[PDB]
Amino acid sequence: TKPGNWSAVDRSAWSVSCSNVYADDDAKYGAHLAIDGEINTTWFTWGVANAGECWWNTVLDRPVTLTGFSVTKQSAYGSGYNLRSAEIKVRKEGETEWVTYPRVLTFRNFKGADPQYAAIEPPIPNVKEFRINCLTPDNYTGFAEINLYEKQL
Ligand SMILES: [Ca+2]
Repeated sequence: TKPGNWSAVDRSAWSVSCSNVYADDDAKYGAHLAIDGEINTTWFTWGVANAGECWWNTVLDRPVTLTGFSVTKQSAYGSGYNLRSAEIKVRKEGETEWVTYPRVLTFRNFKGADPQYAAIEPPIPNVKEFRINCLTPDNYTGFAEINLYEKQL
């Protein structure tokens, strides 16, 4: 379900963080587990209703012209905690102010390990930092793999 010309951005030099780590167990549910390439490890946290906020953030080492992103199920608990809706903010390189993407992104029921793709239109040039504020579910949520995409040559 991935647009043909999207290229996943290499994540190994990303610096990632999140609002909270479920059970304060960083090794088991920490932010970095969302970008390790493995469906069976996941970021997982309290939703906005409990903890007041719910988000995952990455500082990119190489800024990109962002064409979209993708998320999978979380694999910590039942599918009723998979991400349902989110809002995105980015910060462009050299800027101290953040820009909000003005559309709520909504996801359907995930199928196995398959990601769902959310387009960023038009692509946003020079994204240095990316945050996803998870709106629902508001009790608990997370995701096992997130990727950001840029246009291939
Ligand atoms: Ca993972």
